[PDB]
Amino acid sequence: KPVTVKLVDSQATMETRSLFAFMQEQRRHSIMFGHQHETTQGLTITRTDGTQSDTFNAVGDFAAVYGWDTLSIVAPKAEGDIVAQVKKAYARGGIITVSSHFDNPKTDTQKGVWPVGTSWDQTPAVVDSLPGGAYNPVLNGYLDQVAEWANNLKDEQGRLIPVIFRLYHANTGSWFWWGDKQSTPEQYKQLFRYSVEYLRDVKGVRNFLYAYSPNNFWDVTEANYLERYPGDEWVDVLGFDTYGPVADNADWFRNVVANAALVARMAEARGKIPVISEIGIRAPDIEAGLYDNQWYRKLISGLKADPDAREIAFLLVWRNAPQGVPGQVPHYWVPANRPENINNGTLEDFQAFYADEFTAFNRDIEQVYQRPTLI
Ligand SMILES: *[C@H]1O[C@H](CO)[C@@H](O[C@@H]2O[C@H](CO)[C@@H](O[C@@H]3O[C@H](CO)[C@@H](O)[C@H](O)[C@@H]3O)[C@H](O)[C@@H]2O)[C@H](O)[C@@H]1F
Ligand SMILES: O=[N+]([O-])c1cccc([N+](=O)[O-])c1
Ligand code: NA
Ligand SMILES: [Zn+2]
Ligand SMILES: [Zn+2]
Repeated sequence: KPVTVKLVDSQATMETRSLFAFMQEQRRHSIMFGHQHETTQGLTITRTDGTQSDTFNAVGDFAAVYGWDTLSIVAPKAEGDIVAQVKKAYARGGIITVSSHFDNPKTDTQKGVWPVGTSWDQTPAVVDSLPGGAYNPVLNGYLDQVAEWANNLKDEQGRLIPVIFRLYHANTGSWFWWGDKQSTPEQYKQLFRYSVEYLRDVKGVRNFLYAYSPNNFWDVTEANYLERYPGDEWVDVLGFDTYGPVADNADWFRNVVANAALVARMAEARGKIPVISEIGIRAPDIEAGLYDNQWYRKLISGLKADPDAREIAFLLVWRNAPQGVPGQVPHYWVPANRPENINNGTLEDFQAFYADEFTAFNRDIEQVYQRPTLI
């Protein structure tokens, strides 16, 4: 039965429209599991060619949603090319999302002492990157590369692969150059809209859904979410990002459910897809060797009990760094099939999350891209 869909890109491909329609239906029957660098980074994988994952080694299926970043698209591509791995995910019927950790357009020639020139260079660069600003050509260069990548991202039949493109995330904090100390709300909205327009209208991208993803709010109100929201004409997917404590985390879990309930209600009202774009125990706690061996069970229990929060399409957790990060210390979110996670109880926790009938992994999602739609 054909369903009516209103996307940011009114000329989006049939498969991109189908992805939107798929999640609109699926989200009231399950929550899909997502994982950043699902088949490109893992503690237990022996090849990074797109055929293995820590998730698969833990539970016997891949994540449903595969996350990557513009760090694998825009020069200098610090995280490496991902075209092959995206194609393998798509061939398996998976869903692809890409976040944007864009370099700082005002300071990217100055790289040398981290974090200078990167997303984490807090030098405000929104005003100077919009048209009229001195560094607008630098931002355009990044968007040119994103567009070239998208416009050539084709399956084995030569049809474009849809991607959920999550732009300028975590914008209600100030650790990125597009954040809340770096821009007024209007300036941030202009950056988001300019960038979507550039991709869609100037460069002709037809295979994106656009996602907005602020941090979780502690005062959970529609008005707060709306302050930097780019608008219904500019966003397909309403998300948020949240990282919490490894211990004494009941209040934080209640806050996860509240923010999810808010985006779910807003999304129904506005014809959007609600998601949790990024969720995890905070990296510093994981890096200290700490664990919560009930974390995944608490997550799915809390979300599915709430009549609104359960309606999110997916939740995504961050990357499983194969050798950790420089203290080397651990930096991973999917419990791996290895002695450490067997002994501390985290692998059992994740297997229980997988077993839960409301979670959806890659074999649980079918005919994502062949659903008929009208505009
Ligand atoms: C949401 O929050 C996450 C948890 O705080 C953040 O994770 C970070 O992600 C970035 C991007 O993947 C990682 O940084 C990269 O690391 C690469 C390998 O070291 C390097 O090539 C890149 O240039 C970049 O530094 C980082 O270690 C961490 O995992 C993230 O912000 C996410 F959106
Ligand atoms: O800087 N980050 O990339 C980042 C990511 C996730 C969370 C937080 N945080 O809470 O400050 C920061
Ligand atoms: Na759901
Ligand atoms: Zn239904
Ligand atoms: Zn994010």
